Amino acid sequence: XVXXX
Repeated sequence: XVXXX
């Protein structure tokens, strides 16, 4: 967290 957490 869409950084890819």
